Amino acid sequence: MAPVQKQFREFHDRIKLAQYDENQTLRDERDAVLTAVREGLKKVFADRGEAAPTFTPFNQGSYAMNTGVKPLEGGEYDIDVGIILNIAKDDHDPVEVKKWIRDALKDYGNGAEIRRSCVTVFKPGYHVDLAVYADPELSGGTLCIAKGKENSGDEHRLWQISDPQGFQDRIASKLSGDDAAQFRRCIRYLKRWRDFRFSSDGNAAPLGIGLTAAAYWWFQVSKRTDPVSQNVTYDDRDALEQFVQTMLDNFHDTWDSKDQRSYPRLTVELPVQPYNDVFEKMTGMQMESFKSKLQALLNALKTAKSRLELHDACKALADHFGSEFPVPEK
Ligand SMILES: Nc1ccn([C@@H]2O[C@H](COP(=O)(O)OP(=O)(O)OP(=O)(O)O)[C@@H](O)[C@H]2O)c(=O)n1
Ligand SMILES: Nc1ccn([C@@H]2O[C@H](COP(=O)(O)OP(=O)(O)OP(=O)(O)O)[C@@H](O)[C@H]2O)c(=O)n1
Ligand SMILES: [Mg+2]
Ligand SMILES: [Mg+2]
Repeated sequence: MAPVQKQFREFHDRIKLAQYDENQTLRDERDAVLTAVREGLKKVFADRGEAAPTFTPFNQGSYAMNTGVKPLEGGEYDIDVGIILNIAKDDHDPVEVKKWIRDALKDYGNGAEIRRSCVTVFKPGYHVDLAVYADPELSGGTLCIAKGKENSGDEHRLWQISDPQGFQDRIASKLSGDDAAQFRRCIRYLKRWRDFRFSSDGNAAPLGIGLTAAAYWWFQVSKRTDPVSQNVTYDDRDALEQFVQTMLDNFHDTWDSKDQRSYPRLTVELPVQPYNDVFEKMTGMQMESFKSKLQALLNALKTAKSRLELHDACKALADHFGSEFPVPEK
């Protein structure tokens, strides 16, 4: 392996988090929550003199897709799980259904919170986000997620067509073998970049989902095959330079009539239902700051290439990737 490739592979080793299938801890913490949901629904529904609805859980998010990273000191693990309740969506309000889940987890961990798109339960060092779905068998074949907050109007409480497994398939299937490894490594690099240079639980923070979907559209492998030996070498720095430049190229200056100015906006559609712009909640100013840091990271990746000293090349990247990017002495 070439010098800088070695440093990127070490970085990847430091930031990577084992996926559900390879991580006893995540499964046990996930299962602790799923049990406290089953236990809690018995109490809730018996209280109401009915039988508890049942549910099928399924792994979701980066922990299901092998694109998870370790948080920086003071951050939390983000344990994503779907639950398919044995109900017909047309018999029930979506927020009422998320209320069941909230009520069931009342006393567990550090309390539960109905978010727009999940119920989140808190533990020291991690949160589980429960995406709550109706039975497609009882709901007309489509899998629909419970959207809405308690404090949200009729228009904003809906059952929306969802395809998390379709998304997981799309991320798993785009490439194979060492090509798909480089894709996953590069998604992780940008998640640590997000964590280092952006604010946690700030919309300003370009979501993992968005960088994942950007990679789906625009990631390109960077490798070389030796003409004579057929030996293959990967260039994660070059893969990241092409990918970041492509993202930057896809921003469009978008007039805002309210502010009487333009903001650069990057649109990234989910490639499965509901095909929404995953970055649609980011403001114009948050989009402006996103583009500027994306550009400074591009400028770093190019500078890294032309440095004579491994030390200076690695320092330029660590300015963007944080203190776990290895910097050898000069
Ligand atoms: N706007 C969104 C947000 C989330 N999801 C779905 O919910 C999952 C969990 O979302 P999130 O935890 O935000 O993303 P991850 O892909 O897990 O990324 P990260 O590692 O940064 O948490 C996504 O993978 C996706 O299947 C979605 O469809 N649309
Ligand atoms: N289709 C989706 C959308 C979101 N999520 C979960 O919810 C989170 C993203 O929520 P988001 O829609 O970005 O929240 P807001 O609309 O900002 O909601 P609120 O104002 O309640 O915070 C992710 O971590 C993921 O676990 C999901 O599982 N599936
Ligand atoms: Mg996640
Ligand atoms: Mg989450």
